[PDB]
This record gives sequence, C-alpha cells and structure tokens, in this order.
Amino acid sequence: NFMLNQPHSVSESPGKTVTISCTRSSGNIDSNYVQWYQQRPGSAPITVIYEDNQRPSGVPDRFAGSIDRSSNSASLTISGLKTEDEADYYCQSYDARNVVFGGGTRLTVLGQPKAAPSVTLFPPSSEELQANKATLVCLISDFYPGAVTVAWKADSSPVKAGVETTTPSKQSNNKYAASSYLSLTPEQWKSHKSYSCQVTHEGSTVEKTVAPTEC
Amino acid sequence: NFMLNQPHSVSESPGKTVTISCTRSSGNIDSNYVQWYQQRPGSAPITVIYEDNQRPSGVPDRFAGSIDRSSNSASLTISGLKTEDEADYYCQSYDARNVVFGGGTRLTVLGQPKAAPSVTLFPPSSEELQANKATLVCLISDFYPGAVTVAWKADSSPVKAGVETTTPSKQSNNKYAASSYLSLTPEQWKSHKSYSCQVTHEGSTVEKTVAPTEC
Ligand SMILES: CCN(CC)c1ccc2c(C)c(CCN3C(=O)N[C@@]4(CCN(C(=O)c5c[nH]cn5)C4)C3=O)c(=O)oc2c1
Repeated sequence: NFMLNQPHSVSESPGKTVTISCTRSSGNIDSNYVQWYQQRPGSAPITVIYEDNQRPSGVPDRFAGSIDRSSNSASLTISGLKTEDEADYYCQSYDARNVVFGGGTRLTVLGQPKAAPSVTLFPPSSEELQANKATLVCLISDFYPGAVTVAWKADSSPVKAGVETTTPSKQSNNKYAASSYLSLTPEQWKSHKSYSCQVTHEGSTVEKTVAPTEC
Repeated sequence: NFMLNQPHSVSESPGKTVTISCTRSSGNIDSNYVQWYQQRPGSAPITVIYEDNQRPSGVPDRFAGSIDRSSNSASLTISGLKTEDEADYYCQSYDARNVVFGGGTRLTVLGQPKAAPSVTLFPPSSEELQANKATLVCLISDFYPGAVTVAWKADSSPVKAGVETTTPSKQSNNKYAASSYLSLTPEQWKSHKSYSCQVTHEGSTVEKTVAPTEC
C-alpha cells in the first residue's frame, strides 16, 4: 500500500514548459507502470501517457512522460503550453491489490486572450406559440474570460422578471458558452414591437433585437 | 477493440440500492477483468472494484461488483446509498494492450424531487442567416437531477460535428438549465428536410424537430 503525491496546482504562460511530479510514498516508482490522465471541467478524463512514457493516438507529442528513480517520482512535462492544456492532471499506478491515483494537479494557463462573445437571439417558434408558451433564447458563445452580464428589453423598457442566465461553461474551442432565456406568455410577446438581449463582456455591450413576424 | 456502454445517469434516495451496468459491445465480458472507479465532483478518482468484484481495503462492502455473461455486462451495486456516493462511476477492461473505459454514469443521491426537462428547439434566426450562419439551439430547463445527454439528427442520421452542450447550472428555481447548439451553414440547414434534438433524462428521451420555411 502506497500513495502518489502530486502538486495541488501549477501555473504557466502559453509556449512555456511545465512539469508535474508524482512521488510514490512507499515502494519503488519503477516497480509498476505510471499513467497520466487529463480532465477538462465537465468532461471525462483522457489518457495522455501510459506505460510511463507512451502516448495513445491523438495525444500531441508536447506531452512527455518520464521516471526519476533517484527522487522515486514520475513526471508529466508539457512543452509549448497551449490554452487547451488548462485542466486537472492525475498520475496513476498499480499496487497488485489496487489501482491508485494521485490527488491531481490543477494546471492554469495564464494570459489567455480576450475573446468577445458571438450573440444570437432566437424568437419563440410558431410550434411553441401553438402550445401557449413563448420563450426567447440569447445564445452567447466563443467568449473569454467566462463572465457576462445580460439585460433584456421589452420595446425600450427594462424586463425585470422571467430572465434566467446559465453559468458560463468552457466548450471544445476552450472559450465559454451560456444562454439567457426569457419566459413570456404569447400575449406579452405579441403585445410589444420587439424584445432585445444586451450582453456585456469586459465593458463592451452587444445588443440583438427580434420582433413578432407576420406571413 | 470494443466499447463499454454505461447509462449516462442513475439516481436514488439515501438508504436505497442502485445498480450501474457496463455492456461490452464485442468480445466476452469474462475474457478480461473489469475495474470500477468513483470520481466525486472536484475530487481525484478512486478504485472501488478491481478484478470484477474485489474491494480495495477501505472500500465498504456497500459496493459490490458482478459479471452477467448472459447480457455480456458488468454491474456496480451500491446499497445503503449515502450522499457522499454522489459521483461519476466508470467501468474499465481491456483486450491485450487496448485499455477500454466506459463513458461514465452520474449517480445522483436525490436532494429534491425529480423534474423532467422542458425542451424548446429553435430554428435559425433570420439575422444570423444573413451572416452565413444557421445555428440551431435546444434549450433544456427546469430539470433535476442536473444530468442530461443530448443527441442531434440531420433527418434520420446522427450528427457528430458542430454539437456543443453547456454544463447544466442551477437556476433561481433550484432546477438545472443547459443549451445544446448545432453550428450549421445555411446550405447544410436547407440541404435537409428536418433536424431533431433528443434529450435523455432519468429513464426518458424527449425529441423535438425543426424544418426550414420563410416567415
Ligand atoms: C475516472 C476513471 N478514469 C481514470 C482517469 C477514466 C475514466 C474514463 C476515461 C475515458 C472515457 C477515456 C477516453 C476513451 N479511451 C478509452 O476508453 N481508452 C483510451 C484509448 C487507449 N487508452 C489507453 O489508455 C491505452 C491503450 N493501450 C494502453 N493504454 C485510453 C481512450 O482514450 C480515457 O482515456 O481515460 C479515462 C479514464
């Protein structure tokens, strides 16, 4: 029985090299294979190293596994650091009576560039209106950092009720996405000339407007 | 190689028994050992079962591994459910050097009543069409537990490319919301008769369809 000790957290800027150590508490690091897993928030882990230093297909060659018997440790070295590398990393080995994991290392990539959101506003569908409901959705994607504020307008007037905005989550392009949705009656929707969603990100506001459409 | 297919989510109340299955797509489940890993949100993985049914020391006998050759499946059974059992559970096996992980099952220990999601599917906005974009958005609101899986269809064909789903977040009504969006070209969107959003939650799959037109 042994533990694998990892740093709690490491931070580095893009294009730099970072090293994550994994020290075996008891027994020799080289008595069993060390694996490394990467996990992005809200995703399942992916293997980036097995058998100490082997990369599965799809893993970039920027990921290098090594063993240092003299410090009884394994290391994951990431060269040419990219923002997609921001994640939790877990080392793992074998006891014969167990698969044991490190406590994990949070890798922060500093100085990721600002990215203004794409904002798309969807009016209620004919189908939804037929079911006596009216929802607007303001889709907000491709933004960094992951903080927006949203204000809604009925004509020019502030909407103060029926608004929800999801907590931004990092998507596969490593920029944030969220939706703000406004629940209306069909009568409220048809009573105004338009509704607007105003998304503020890092001091800049993007406004979209939709209106009831005749045929 | 093969896949290990787990249900996306399971739930129960404290003190109850829940089973998580793991079906091997090809080859015999008993040809190779099955392991089970627990990952509590914001924690490192831990092994709860190795070699089909062995418990590492420290793992309570509330956790039980089994093999069903009949269904070519493994199962984890957790009895006496406690709130600390809320976690993602992964099964894992191999054929020679190919290591295969299951997709993971979210186990929720119910803190509040179950709630089926409202699903609203939006066709592309006129404005975005004139920016050469045809994003579809599937809003998913008012659900508990906070675990959903979304699958998209172009006519009758599963879509893979261009799907993004946000991590479910708890809104002001203490229920979860998320959005799945499919980033289409206007030509992709018009080249099909319909697209469909399939949302799976707590033993049910709801479906919504949208189609092109002018109005
Ligand atoms: C919490 C438990 N846990 C331990 C960290 C997980 C959980 C799920 C996963 C999942 C889902 C994947 C992704 C899918 N996938 C596999 O099922 N197998 C590989 C392909 C081959 N591989 C190997 O490790 C491998 C192949 N020859 C030797 N080793 C990982 C893979 O990418 C993965 O790679 O690693 C996982 C690890």
